Amino acid sequence: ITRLDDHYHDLLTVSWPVFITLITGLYLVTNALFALAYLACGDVIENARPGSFTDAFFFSVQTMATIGYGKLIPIGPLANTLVTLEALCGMLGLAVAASLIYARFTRPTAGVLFSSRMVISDFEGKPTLMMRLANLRIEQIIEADVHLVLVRSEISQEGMVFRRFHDLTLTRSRSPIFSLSWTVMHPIDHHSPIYGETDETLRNSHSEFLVLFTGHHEAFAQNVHARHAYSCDEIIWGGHFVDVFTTLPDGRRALDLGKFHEIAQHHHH
Amino acid sequence: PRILNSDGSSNITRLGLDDHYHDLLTVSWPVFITLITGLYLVTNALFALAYLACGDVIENARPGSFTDAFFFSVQTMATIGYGKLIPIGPLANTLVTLEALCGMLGLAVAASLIYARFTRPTAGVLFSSRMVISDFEGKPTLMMRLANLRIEQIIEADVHLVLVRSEISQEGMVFRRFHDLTLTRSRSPIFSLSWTVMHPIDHHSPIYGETDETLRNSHSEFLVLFTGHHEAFAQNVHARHAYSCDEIIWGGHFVDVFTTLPDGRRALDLGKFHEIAQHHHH
Amino acid sequence: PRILNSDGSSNITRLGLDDHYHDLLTVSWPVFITLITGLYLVTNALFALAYLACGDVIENARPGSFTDAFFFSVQTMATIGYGKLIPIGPLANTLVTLEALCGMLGLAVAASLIYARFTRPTAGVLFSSRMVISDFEGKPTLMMRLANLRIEQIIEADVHLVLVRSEISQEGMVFRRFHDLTLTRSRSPIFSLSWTVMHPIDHHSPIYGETDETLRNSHSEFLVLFTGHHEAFAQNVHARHAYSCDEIIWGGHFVDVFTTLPDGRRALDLGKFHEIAQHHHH
Amino acid sequence: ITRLDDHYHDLLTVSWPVFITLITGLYLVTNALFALAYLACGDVIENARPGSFTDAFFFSVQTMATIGYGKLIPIGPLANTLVTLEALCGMLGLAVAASLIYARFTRPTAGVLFSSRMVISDFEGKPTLMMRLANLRIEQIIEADVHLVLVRSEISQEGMVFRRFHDLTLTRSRSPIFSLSWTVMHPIDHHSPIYGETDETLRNSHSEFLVLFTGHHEAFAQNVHARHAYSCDEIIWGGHFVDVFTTLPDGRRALDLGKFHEIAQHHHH
Ligand SMILES: [Ca+2]
Ligand SMILES: [Cl-]
Ligand SMILES: [Cl-]
Ligand SMILES: [Cl-]
Ligand SMILES: [Cl-]
Ligand SMILES: [Cl-]
Ligand SMILES: [Cl-]
Ligand SMILES: [K+]
Ligand SMILES: [K+]
Repeated sequence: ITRLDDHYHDLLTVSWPVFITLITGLYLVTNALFALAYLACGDVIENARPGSFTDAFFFSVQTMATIGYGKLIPIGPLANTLVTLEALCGMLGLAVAASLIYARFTRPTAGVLFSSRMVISDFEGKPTLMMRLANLRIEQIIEADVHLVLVRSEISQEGMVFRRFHDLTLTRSRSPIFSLSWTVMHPIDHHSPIYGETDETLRNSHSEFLVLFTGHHEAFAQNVHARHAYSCDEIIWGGHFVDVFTTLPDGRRALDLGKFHEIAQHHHH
Repeated sequence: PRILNSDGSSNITRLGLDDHYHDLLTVSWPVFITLITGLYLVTNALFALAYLACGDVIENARPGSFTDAFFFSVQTMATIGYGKLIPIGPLANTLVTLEALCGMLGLAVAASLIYARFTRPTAGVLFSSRMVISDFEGKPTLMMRLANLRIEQIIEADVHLVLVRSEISQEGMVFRRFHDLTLTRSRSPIFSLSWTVMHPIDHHSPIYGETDETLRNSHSEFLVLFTGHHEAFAQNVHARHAYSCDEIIWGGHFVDVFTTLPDGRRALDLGKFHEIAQHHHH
Repeated sequence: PRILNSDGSSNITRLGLDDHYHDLLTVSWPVFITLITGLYLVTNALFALAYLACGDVIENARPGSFTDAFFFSVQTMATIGYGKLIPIGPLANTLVTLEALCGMLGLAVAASLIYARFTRPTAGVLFSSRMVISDFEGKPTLMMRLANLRIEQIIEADVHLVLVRSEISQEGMVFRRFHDLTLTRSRSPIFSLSWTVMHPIDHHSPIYGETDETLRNSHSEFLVLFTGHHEAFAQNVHARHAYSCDEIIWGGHFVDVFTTLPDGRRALDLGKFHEIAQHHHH
Repeated sequence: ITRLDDHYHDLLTVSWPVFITLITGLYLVTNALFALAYLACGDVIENARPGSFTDAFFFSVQTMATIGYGKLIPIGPLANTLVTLEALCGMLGLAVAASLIYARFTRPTAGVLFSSRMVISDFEGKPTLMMRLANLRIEQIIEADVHLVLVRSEISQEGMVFRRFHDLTLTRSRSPIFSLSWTVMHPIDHHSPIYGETDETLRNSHSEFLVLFTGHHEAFAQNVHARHAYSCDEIIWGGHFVDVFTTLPDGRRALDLGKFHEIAQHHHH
């Protein structure tokens, strides 16, 4: 929604193919511009068909890349001035292009799967709100933290209606090494802000649930971040996640992420 | 009279080559580029002269010409090496060698600076020009607000609100001490619009019982640090601001920050962002 | 039988272009270089061929020669541009253009990978091959030790020791649960030699009352994460290790790790580092 | 002391002048080597005095830097092979040199002054162990943490004598913005491990005190780290630091770091 262009860094987020196309285009265009500049000055390039855009272009190219074959060369003090300018550009351009590439290499995704739903069901004798996460890569994430946050609408003494945030208590919230799957659980005890709440009351308060995940990925040697929001619709009351850890034919332990979004539910005549 | 300036920096006076580094880091792009270009012309000027102190060691060059020895240099340092101009003396060939190293060094350094500048984005966080004290949940509460000036979100954001005032110890020493103020909420999971940060003034507050007058006499200021992970830049940002006593409106309340556009949509009117309601007495 | 391998990685089987990236990051220097060289020869091979599909668009080149069109390419892509060999067709001149872009891209990428590899040093931390349980301050205490393998120090170091075992819930579900074990000390300000990490088995311990036998039956493993700031590299490092029940010596004690050299000096004998004393009964 | 070479990264720590000298030397030597290689093959460089080291060197130089004037050129398939090799080296060499420079730029010092001494003296009615720190740069350090840690020798029930670490409680240990001077204080209360200790007892236990400092420097946009150790000798019992904050002629507030290591002490006939 509205608040009251060069700084467009789509450059960092777009796909590689697209990124290479933009770099490539910006590189053709900049040579197009220099070629024109040279033509503006006349025939200041030796050995170039007069007035020819082609030869002026490839001349630019060999100047900017610094290939400098030496068949085409500049003659004006005008040409040598542009050459000097074009040399700086090729240098800054490389320097920038490498900047953008190195960066793009270091804003990696978390590779983290969130279950499509939450459940509320008994664990250790209390109703418990749960969801789960999976590491989609072989590399491990170390010092993983997760937060499960309720956002709902509440009323102050002064009568003002506002969105309140509650960081829900988790049986475990820091995993020091996260490699496979992690079931995140919030025991709904007397202290829980959802204690006594039902699907209907959660609807009324416009309740939502955010999960936020952080950790240091060994795959990138840099911290990663992932989050997901759940609406009330997406809580299965009485659901239990299906085990994703299973034993193989041999007796090898296996993780089967195909079961990951599956939830068992009791059905009554 | 101000110990911290609004932007959080110190107002005190400090008694007690490497400057142009942290300098290429902080100036604007136009200036950064200009300086770089400058350092590049100058460097070439120098070598050109170094070739002219050698006499005529550039074949195909007009003798004593700066122009020609300067375009030689450029062509050498950039490594374009067309071939018309070319070194003759072992003297010229040694300069070429050195000049080649400088351009290679020059590139690396310039690439460093460019990348570094790319990795220090501003937080783009707005601070309300004032704080207010007024009731929240039946308690007087010190508040200030923050807004995100970009469309991308800052996540895992937190804020610290700190009192700084002068106090007198039992030993009769006067000194400034920091108090971290407990907030009703000091974290924002997704900071995308506006955020009213709040310090209930309860029994535990260091400003419990305090008035405009008593804050003034202790030289009380309020310092705020904000930090978070900017998704726009995939990196951490931080922002700071400070307020003096003057900038607390006792009794005021921040105004609804939203507007209605002709079609019926809702927009954040950051024009209202610093607006404060007060009761006016008959 | 092992859920975690010694090096802390998972032993489970997983069901459910971009590989050669995280790959140039992890291989050894020799191999990294070889691959890079390879990708560089190959790339040049390709362009050379692309020039030969054009016929003879390289002046001064022996017709149909790969050798010559290959050294053309090299000279173009590296931007050496001597001038003997040179493009003739607009076809040749377009390839040159493209080839120039690749070398520039190729450099940037190769510089990225090199820098990235420079910024992922190993922690150089050694883990003792076993844990022991024995008395510290009159309490049975689970211990393991760590050593720094480099002369530079790791500062602001901390360690986490975690139990993983199988448990049965009230609802009769079996599941593996992590317990973070409280340590007598989980931080080391300057980690420079050796460090015995310790978990007193007190009333609060999840292994209070546990025996070799009961740990075995719950499939108990112990997982350790270490982290710190390596001064050698001015960056953060981390290290992990895991132990099974087998690797607890009940009753053992780590042995003094130091030695005496002929002159009388003292040296850390990392040869003793994994040694464990036990009482042997008559 | 002893434990039981290429990986020598002095490259990162040495002074710039020294660093540039090593880069420069490594660059001369590598060209020296290529020049020899070319000579090994005979006269495979056109336009080079036969057997001449000079011409073979500058040829190498123009190849490795990729200046390629084109007077000197290769002729063998041998020369063109070395050229191909030398091109790769210049590329890797630049790539490495830029790596080392960028890194060196990002391992900045904290610029933090530690007082040369500690004091123990009354603050708010308790004896208090103190020392102080100063930011030596105009830029601020944000989220500064300090730790004050006692290391002394102690005896276990089992009789074993070992170094114990105590992280001392500070009146303030996190400063959210650190710009000038910070007096770090540990109240010696009933809970302090130095409660009841004297200079003599601290000597006996071989007590030392570490200060460790961390924060994010705005000057570098990267975290910095500094530490200092104090022996017993360096505690002035009864000392009070001299105020470094002062008023100027005008009434401007000033910080005078010249007073920074000064401690007031009472003297008795
Ligand atoms: Ca070149
Ligand atoms: Cl709130
Ligand atoms: Cl902005
Ligand atoms: Cl909070
Ligand atoms: Cl190592
Ligand atoms: Cl600890
Ligand atoms: Cl200990
Ligand atoms: K040439
Ligand atoms: K050239």
